[PDB]
Amino acid sequence: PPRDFPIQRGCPFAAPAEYAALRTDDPVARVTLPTRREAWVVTRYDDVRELLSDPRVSADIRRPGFPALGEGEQEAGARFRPFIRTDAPEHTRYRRMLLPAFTVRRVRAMRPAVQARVDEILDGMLAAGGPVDLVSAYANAVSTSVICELLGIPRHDLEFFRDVTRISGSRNSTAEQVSEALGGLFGLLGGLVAERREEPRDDLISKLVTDHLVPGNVTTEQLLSTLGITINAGRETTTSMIALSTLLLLDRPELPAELRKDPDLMPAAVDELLRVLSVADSIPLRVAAEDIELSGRTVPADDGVIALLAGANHDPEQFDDPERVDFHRTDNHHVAFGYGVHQCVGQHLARLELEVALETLLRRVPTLRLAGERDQVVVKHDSATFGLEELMVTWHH
Ligand code: HEM
Repeated sequence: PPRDFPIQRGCPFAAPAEYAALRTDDPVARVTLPTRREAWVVTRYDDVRELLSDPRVSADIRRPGFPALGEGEQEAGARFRPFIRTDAPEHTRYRRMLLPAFTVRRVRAMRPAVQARVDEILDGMLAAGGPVDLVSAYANAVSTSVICELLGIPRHDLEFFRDVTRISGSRNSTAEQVSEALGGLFGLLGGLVAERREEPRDDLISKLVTDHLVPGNVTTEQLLSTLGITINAGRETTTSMIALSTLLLLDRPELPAELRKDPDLMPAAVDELLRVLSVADSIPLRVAAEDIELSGRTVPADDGVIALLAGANHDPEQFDDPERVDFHRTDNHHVAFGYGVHQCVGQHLARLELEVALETLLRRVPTLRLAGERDQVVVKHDSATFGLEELMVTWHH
């Protein structure tokens, strides 16, 4: 019988053991999604790049072969799906709209603003003390806070409002109250959107409002939709990397020891931590417009395929000793942010966010240790991007 795709990984810090077999044996294996439908899954680095790189592959959720892992997920085509699940002139229309907002030069500038926000998060968290959940306390704190800097949301006036709404917005509580929260988040944005319309600053909203909304390229509804979309793409995952990356540093003290000895590696370490952890893994799902050949096998057309970044980012044909977190890796051409047209737009921020968030903690909370018992750590079992759900830490007062 075709194997059920989603595999619970035993080791948090690495790809599921099944993958190695998949690379060597089944490069293009057939699996059964939780919806009991079938799809193909690619585990090889070189194949993942050709597969995502190929223009014979589409990200349309409308295709009935789409590999949705959710029951009504595929029924997004009948409805209006987000732009990240489209291809053609549609996909490029929004993605290419917000690229100038995310360039390296733009991100290099927020380096001081991003630092200050992170330090503030540390002060309060440091002042209060007590064992606290890093995932809630820090990882998310930075994530949410950094998006405000990019988005243009006022910090003090808001942030608190905003921090909570996102949390409520996604979760398993108050089925009726979600409407209330999304209304808050959306109401907040609308005001900013409208406000920037008059006398706008250097934010994504400003860039979008005065570059596309004002000349009529996007309807106000449209601008709002994407703004919300990028928040989802950049929140759950970024916080997941900080919390998960942080456990690895705690589990192996040999590693942060290196960072302290050489603080220059930090940017390099952020990249290695991305490939070794490979939090996204199953995120990019695509369908074959016409048959595509990879390795020995070929996937028929109109069939759903999933590119496993975790399988790719651990492939030894690319990474010598891929299971060793070597901060000195000679060749880190990882795909943690995907490959191709749909490659992450926030990679630069995620990196600056990750570097600033991780460094500042090692420096500011050196004493930091894990308050909860190890082996008691809880890894999300219901997520798109693998991550921890609770982490408890303390430090010397
Ligand atoms: C934890 C660090 C991150 C990782 C590992 C990551 C990973 C990815 C991956 C694998 C994709 C492609 C999914 C697909 O095939 O459709 C993607 C897309 C995207 N990411 Fe991220 N991401 C991260 C952080 C962020 C941040 C901080 C932002 C900004 C809020 C962001 C914004 C986006 C957007 C807008 C897309 C859609 C690109 C498109 O298809 O046009 N990401 N990301």
